Amino acid sequence: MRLILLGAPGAGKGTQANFIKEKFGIPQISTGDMLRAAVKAGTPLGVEAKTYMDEGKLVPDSLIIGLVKERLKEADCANGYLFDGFPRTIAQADAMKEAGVAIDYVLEIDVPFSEIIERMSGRRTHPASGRTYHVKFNPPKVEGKDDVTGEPLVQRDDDKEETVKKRLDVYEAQTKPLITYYGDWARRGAENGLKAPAYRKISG
Repeated sequence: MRLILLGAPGAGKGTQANFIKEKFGIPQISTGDMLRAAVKAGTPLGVEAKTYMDEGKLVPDSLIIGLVKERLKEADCANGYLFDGFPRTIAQADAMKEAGVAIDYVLEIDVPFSEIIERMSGRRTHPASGRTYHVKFNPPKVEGKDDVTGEPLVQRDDDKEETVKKRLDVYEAQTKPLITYYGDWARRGAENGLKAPAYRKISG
């Protein structure tokens, strides 16, 4: 199993990642973890990456991909691997191809945006007790009040409908080019000696 896993924020990718990695005994690979491990281990690419990070600068694609190639050489990738939230751009996708990183499937977690927005933004809590409510699925008996105490209910700023929608929009514009990139390649055939990954919407 050699996988890219794509999922919108709030779509529950983290737990699905965990399910998939457990089932095939393949490691979850993300750029954050790769950078930190490489930096901590004083690897040559890690020291180089740190020169950018110390300065609040973008670590360049050339370097991330270099960390990827070393990462995939490790023992734990012998049965395969799961990219979580990488690639993010078509140039990264294309760098991975040109670097010879094999990918069998692009799996896109399938959970409609309206369900995500609905799920998160209707949430309310009573902070003193931790009691939760949902404006739709578990409404308080009196709007904006805790059933037990009568005290005010709150909504997290991160959960506000338009904050959530803005996160999905960004994800969407990041992800669509990646799906197109891989779909077009799969219709063209093998490149750099690699087959395009097969696209699956998994719901799943």
